Amino acid sequence: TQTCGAWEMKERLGTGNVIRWHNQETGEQIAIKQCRQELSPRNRERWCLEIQIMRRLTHPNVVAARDVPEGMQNDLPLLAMEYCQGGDLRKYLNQFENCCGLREGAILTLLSDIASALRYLHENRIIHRDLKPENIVLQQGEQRLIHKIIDLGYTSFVGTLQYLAPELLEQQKYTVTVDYWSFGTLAFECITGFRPFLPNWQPVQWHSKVRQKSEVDIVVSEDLNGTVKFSSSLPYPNNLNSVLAERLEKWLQLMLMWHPRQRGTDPTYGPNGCFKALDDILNLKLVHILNMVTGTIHTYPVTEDESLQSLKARIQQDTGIPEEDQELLQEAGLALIPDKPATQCISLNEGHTLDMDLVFLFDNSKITYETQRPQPESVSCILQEPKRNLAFFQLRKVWGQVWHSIQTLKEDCNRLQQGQRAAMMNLLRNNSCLSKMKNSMASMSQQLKAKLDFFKTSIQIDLEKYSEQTDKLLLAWREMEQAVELCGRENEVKLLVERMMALQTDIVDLQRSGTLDDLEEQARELYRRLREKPRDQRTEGDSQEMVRLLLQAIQSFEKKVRVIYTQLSKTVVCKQKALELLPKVEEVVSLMNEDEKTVVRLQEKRQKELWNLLKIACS
Amino acid sequence: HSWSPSLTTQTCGAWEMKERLGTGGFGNVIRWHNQETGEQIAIKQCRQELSPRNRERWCLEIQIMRRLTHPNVVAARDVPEGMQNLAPNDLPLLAMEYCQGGDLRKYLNQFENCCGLREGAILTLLSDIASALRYLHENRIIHRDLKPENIVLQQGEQRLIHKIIDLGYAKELSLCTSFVGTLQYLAPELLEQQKYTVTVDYWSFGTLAFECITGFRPFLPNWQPVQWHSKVRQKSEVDIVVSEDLNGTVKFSSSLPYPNNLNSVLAERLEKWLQLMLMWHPRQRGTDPTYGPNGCFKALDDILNLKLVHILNMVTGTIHTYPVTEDESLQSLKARIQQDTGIPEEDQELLQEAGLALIPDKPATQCISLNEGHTLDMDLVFLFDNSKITYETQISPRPQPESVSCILQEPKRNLAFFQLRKVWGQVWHSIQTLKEDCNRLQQGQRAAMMNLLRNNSCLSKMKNSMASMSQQLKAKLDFFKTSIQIDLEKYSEQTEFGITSDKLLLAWREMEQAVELCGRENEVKLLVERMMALQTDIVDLQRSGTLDDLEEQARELYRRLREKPRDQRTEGDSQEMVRLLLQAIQSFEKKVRVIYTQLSKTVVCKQKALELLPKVEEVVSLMNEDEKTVVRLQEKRQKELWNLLKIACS
Ligand SMILES: COC(=O)[C@@]1(O)C[C@H]2O[C@]1(C)n1c3ccccc3c3c4c(c5c6ccccc6n2c5c31)C(=O)NC4
Ligand SMILES: COC(=O)[C@@]1(O)C[C@H]2O[C@]1(C)n1c3ccccc3c3c4c(c5c6ccccc6n2c5c31)C(=O)NC4
Repeated sequence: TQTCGAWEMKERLGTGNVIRWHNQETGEQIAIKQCRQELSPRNRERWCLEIQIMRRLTHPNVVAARDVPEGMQNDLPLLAMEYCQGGDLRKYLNQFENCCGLREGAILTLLSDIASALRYLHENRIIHRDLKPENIVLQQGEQRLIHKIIDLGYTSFVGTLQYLAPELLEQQKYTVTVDYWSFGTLAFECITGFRPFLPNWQPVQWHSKVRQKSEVDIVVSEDLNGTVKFSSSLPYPNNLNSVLAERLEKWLQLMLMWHPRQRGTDPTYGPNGCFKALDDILNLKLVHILNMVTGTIHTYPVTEDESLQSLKARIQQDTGIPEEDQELLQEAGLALIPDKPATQCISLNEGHTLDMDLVFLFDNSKITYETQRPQPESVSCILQEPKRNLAFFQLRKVWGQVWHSIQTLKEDCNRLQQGQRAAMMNLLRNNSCLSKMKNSMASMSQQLKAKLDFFKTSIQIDLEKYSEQTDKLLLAWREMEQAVELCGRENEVKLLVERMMALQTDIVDLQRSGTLDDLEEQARELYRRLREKPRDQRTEGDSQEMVRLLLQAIQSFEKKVRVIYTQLSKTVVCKQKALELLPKVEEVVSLMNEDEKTVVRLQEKRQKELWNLLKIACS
Repeated sequence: HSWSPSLTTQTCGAWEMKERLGTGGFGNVIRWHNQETGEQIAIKQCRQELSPRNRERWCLEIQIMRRLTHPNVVAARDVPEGMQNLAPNDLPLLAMEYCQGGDLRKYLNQFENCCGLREGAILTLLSDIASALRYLHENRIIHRDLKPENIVLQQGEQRLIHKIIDLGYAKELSLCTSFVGTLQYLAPELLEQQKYTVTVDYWSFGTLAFECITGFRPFLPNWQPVQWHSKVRQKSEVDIVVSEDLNGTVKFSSSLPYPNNLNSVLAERLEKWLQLMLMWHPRQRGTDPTYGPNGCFKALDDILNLKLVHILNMVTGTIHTYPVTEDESLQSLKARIQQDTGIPEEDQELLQEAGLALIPDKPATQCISLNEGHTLDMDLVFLFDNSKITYETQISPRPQPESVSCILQEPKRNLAFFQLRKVWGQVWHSIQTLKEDCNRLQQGQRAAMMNLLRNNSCLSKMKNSMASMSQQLKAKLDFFKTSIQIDLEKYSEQTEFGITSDKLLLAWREMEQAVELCGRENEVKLLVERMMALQTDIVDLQRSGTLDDLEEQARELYRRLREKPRDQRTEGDSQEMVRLLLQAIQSFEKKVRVIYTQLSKTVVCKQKALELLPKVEEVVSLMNEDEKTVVRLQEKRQKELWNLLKIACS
C-alpha cells in the first residue's frame, strides 16, 4: 500500500494518524505519526515542538524517538517512533476477561512503569495533561510487557473529559497534580474495570455531585435504582490481595484528591510524595498462606530478616493454630525449611498472582476436615430479581460481574484441590521412604532368618559331636542355643508388613479417584456474545440466563468442595499412620541388627572355644 | 335405554372375556382371563349359521384337536363351565391354552428383525416346528395352512416355545383336492388345482423358514398369482430365491441371500436343506439323498445336532466356523485352523473370553459352553499368531450386500418406497454388524490382556521368591565366609606346637575360593530391573461411543420410514442413510486402529514376560545349588575339626 526501500507500510495503529512500518530486510518495526492535514501556525508549531521533545527525552518507560527512514518523501515532518508490540492499554482493558479489572501482576507492573515515566517527565518539566489508557502502550520486554507513555503533544465530547482533573474544567493555569488525577483514575480503572467518579455522567451534573466527596473518597457510583453512593473503600470485585487492596486504597486517596494543591501530598513525604508512597507499597514482600481448616487466604508483609518462627507466630494469631501444630507446605508438597527466612515462600511480570508463591496451612491436631465468597452488591441485587429489565450498559456490567463471580468459584475451588494435592504429594514422599524402609526391614528379616537357620544347624553339630567325645562349655553352648530362639523379629515384622500393606491400599485408592469448569466457559461465552452484540441489537433485557449459571456454579462449587475435604481428611489419616509406622519399622530393624550382631558373636565364640579344646588336647 | 359407565367386557363366572386374538373377520379367536386364578385361555368359535359341509368341517377340527398331544402343538383344553351357553350354535367351542409370546408374525414384524431373526431364534423355530409337523404327519394329519400367523410362542421355563395352531384346514389321511390355505405360502400344486400330499406342508415350512432367516419370502413376494406362477415355474431344482433387483430385473439364485444373522456353516447347510423344501416338483419335495422320500426332517435333525466351534483370527478379523465331533482332539481342530489361516499348530495361541489358553489333551468340544439369545459370541475362541510382533491397524470390514454397495455408489438415486424400506433396513443392519464386529475385536484384545495379567502375576510371585532367596543366600555366604576365615586363622596360628595337616589347609582354602564364585546377586539385580521395567509398561497398558450412536441414529431413521402413513409413502434417495453408514465405516476403522495398536503393545509385553520366566527359573536353580554347596562345605569343615579333636584325644 506504500514502501520506502526495505521499509514496507502496514496497518493503522490508531488516529493525524499513526501507522506501523516493517523493514522487510531486518524485521525492524516503527510507528509513524503523520499529518496530511493543513494546520494553523500555532498547531503547526505544536506538532514540531512534540517531535523536538521526543528527540530530547530518553527513558525506559517513554516511547523512544526513531530516525525517519531515508527517502520517506503535508510539508510537516513525520514523527518516527518505536513500535510497541503489546498495543495500547485500552485494548487490554477491553479484553473480556478484564471486565472486573486486570490481574495483580499486571497492576503492579503498570503502577511501577507509569510512576517511573511520570517522575521522569515531571523532573524534565513536562506535564502530560491527557494521561489515559489510550496514551499508554505496551512493549514486549525480555520477560514481561513494559508500559510506555505516548502523546506528549504541546462518549464523544463527554469522552474527552473522562480523565481530566476537576481544576481543568474550572480554570486555565494548572500544575503537575493534573497528572496525579489522571494516573489515579487510570490506576483505579485497571484495578476495578471502571472509572472511580461517575463515568459517562454529564460535566455539570458530574462536577456538582463529585464536589461533595470527602478527602478519603475514591469511588462515587450510581446503582441500578440509581442511588449515588460515595466510598473510602476500593470496590469488589478486584483481583488484588487483602494487603495490596488496603495499601493501594489509601494511596489512591492521595491521587483522587479534589484539592489541586493537596493532591499527591503524602503525610510523611510531603508535597509530590505520592511516588515515594507507591515505592513503599511496590517494595513490599508478601507471603500468602491458605488456611485449609477455614479456606481463607492470610497475607503477611515480611522483612528480609524475618525468621519462619516470626511468621509462624503471626499465622498463630489469625488461625488459632500453635507454631508446633503448623504444617506449612508448598505446591509440590515440601514442608517449609525452618533455618531459612520467612521470605523462602516468595519465588515479576503481568502473569504474577498470589497463587505463585502460595503456602498451604494444615493443623496436625485435625483428624478430619469439615467444609466451611460474598458476591458484590450488584450481583446479589440481580440474584433477588433476575427478570428485571436493565439497559445494555447495566447488563454489560452485571453480566461481567456474574461471570467474574463464577471464575472466582472455579479459581477458589482449584486452590483447595492444590492444597489437597500438596498434602497428597507430602504423603507420597513419606510413603516412598516408608517403602524404602519396609524393603530394608523385609530384606534384613530374610537375612536374619538365614543366619539363625545356619547357626541352629552349626550349634546342633557342635553339641552332638561334643557329647559323643566323652561341663561349663556344654551348659554355655546349650544357653547359646536357647538364647538365639528368642531373637528374630519375624512375628513383629509380619504385623508391620500387614499395616504397611493395608496403608498402601488406602493410598492407591486415594490417588486413583468438571461441571464448574464448564459453567464458567458457558458464562464467559454468554458475556462474550453480549459484548460482541451489534450496536443495533444492543437493547433492554433480563439476566435470567446469567443468574441461572451462577446458582448452578454455587451448587457445583459446594458439591466439589465436599469431595475435596473428604479426600483431604482421608489423606491426613494416611499421613498419620505413615508417621506412626516409621519409628516402629526403625525400632524392629534396630532389634534385628542386634540379633544379627549376637548370632555373629555367639558363632565366633563357639568356634574359638572349639580351637581352645584342641589346644588343651595338644598338650 | 340408559348408557352404563361400567367397563366389564362380558363375564362367565371367574372368567372375564378379553380381546380378539385374530386380525380380521368377525373375531373367531378371543382371549379369556380368570379373575380368581390369573389363568388365560383362547377360545375358537365357529360362524353362527353354517352350511352342513362347514358344520362337518368344524366337527372334524374338534376331533383332530381332541386326539393331538405334543409339546409343540397347542392342545385342546376343557371348556370352562357355563361358556358353551354363550356359544353361537349347538356346536362345541375350542378352548385352548393362551401363548403369552404371541404369534411369529409379530416377531417377524419387530423392526430389528427386518433382515431376519437371530441365529438362536432360527434354531429353536426350526426344531420346534419340525417336531410338530413330524408329529402331525406321523399321526396322518396334514396342516394345509402353515404360516407365521399359525405359529405362536409360549413362555417355557428357560426359553420361548414355538407351537402350531389352527387345524381348521387340516385333513386326516393319501391325496387331497381342496383349495385351502394362504396365497403367500400356497404350494404350486394348489394353484394348478391338482391332487396333492404332505409335501404341501414342506413348501409352507420352507417359505416360512426362509422368511425367518432373511426377513422376506423366497419367491417374488406380493406378486399376483398368474404372474408369480409364470415366473417361479422357470426356476431350477437348486433355486431357493426369485427376487426383483433395484433395476427391476427378476433374478434366480441357489444361494441364501445376505444379510442374515447365521454363521458360515449353518448358512451353507440350511441353504441345501431349503432346496429340498422349496422344490417345485411335488413328489420330489422333501426327498433327502440319504433318507429318501419324506427324509427332510431327519436331514434338518443332522444340521441342528451339529456341534460348532467359532474361531476369530485376530490377524485378519474373520470368523472361522468348524463342525466338530465329540471325539475330535484339539490337535485335529488346530490342523483345520492351519489350512484357513496359514498359522502352524505351534504358533496358534487359542484363547477364550477370560484370557485362558485352550487345554491340550481336552477335546476340541471344550470351546462349546441353548435358547433364542444364543450366538456364536458365547462359545468364541480368539486366535493369535505367536510369530507376530506387531498387528496391522487395518483389517478390511465385512463385505456389505449387493443392494447396499449399489446404493453406496449412487446415494442420490430415487427408489420406490418398498425398495427404500429394504435398503434402509439393510444399511441399518450393516451398522449394527460394524458395532458387533468391533466389540468382538475388543473382546480379543481383552482376552490377550487377561492372559498377560495372569502371566505377570506368576512372574511377580517368582520375582519375590528370587529376591527372598538372594537375600537368604547373601546372608549364608557372609556367615560361611566369616566362619571359614576364623577356622583358617586359628589353624595356622596353632601349627608349630599343635597339629599340622597340609591336606586340611588346602582343602579348606579350596572351600574358601569355591564359595567366592557363587551368589547370583548381580544376575538377580538385572532381572529385578527388567521385571520392574515390564510392570511399568503393563500398568501403562491397563490404565488407558459414536459407533453405538450412529446405530441408534440409523434405527430411528428406519423406524420413521416404516411408521410413515400409507399416503406419505413415496419415492426417495438414501442420502441421509448412506451418510450414516460412511460415518459408521470411518468410526469403525478408527476404533479398530486403536484396538490393534493396544494389541501389538500387549503381545510385546507377553513376549518379554515369556522371555523372563526361564531366566528367573535358571537363577533360582543356580542359587539353590550355591546354598546346597555352602551347607555341605560348612558341615564337612565342622566335622573335620571334631575329627582333629579325636586324633589329639589319643
Ligand atoms: C486511537 O488510538 C490512540 O488514541 C493511540 O494513542 C493508541 C494507538 O494509536 C494512538 C493514535 N497512538 C499514538 C498517538 C500519539 C503519538 C503516538 C502514538 C502511538 C504509538 C504506538 C501505538 C500503537 C501500537 C499498537 C497498538 C495501538 C497503538 N497506538 C499507538 C499510538 C506505538 O507503538 N508507538 C507510538
Ligand atoms: C391370522 O391368524 C391369526 O391371527 C392367529 O392365528 C394368531 C392370533 O390369532 C389367531 C386367529 N389364532 C388362532 C387361530 C386358530 C386356532 C388357534 C389360534 C390362536 C391361539 C392363540 C393366539 C395368540 C396369542 C397371542 C397373540 C396372538 C394370538 N393369536 C392366536 C390364535 C393362543 O394363545 N392360543 C391359541
